[PDB]
Amino acid sequence: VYTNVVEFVKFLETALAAACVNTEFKDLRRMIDGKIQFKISMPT
Amino acid sequence: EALLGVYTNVVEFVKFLETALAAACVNTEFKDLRRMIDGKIQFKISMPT
Repeated sequence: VYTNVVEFVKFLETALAAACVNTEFKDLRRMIDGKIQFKISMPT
Repeated sequence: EALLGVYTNVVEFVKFLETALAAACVNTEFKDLRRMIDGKIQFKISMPT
């Protein structure tokens, strides 16, 4: 009997992950929203 | 829901004296400049033949 096994992949061991900050969040089904409030001051 | 951060710009000031523009100028601190009316510089040019 001759079988194949497909090559498995990891997300964090690909060079795609320079474009993402990666924080594992344990219970995301308990979240409604999230927000980031920027406050840009401006010189004149 | 959640706050994930408060991210704020910081204005780093740029002094005129530490620009490289100021090599094109001569900078003197002058205390009372409202008192002055007029400045004046005199040149004397001799021309030999």
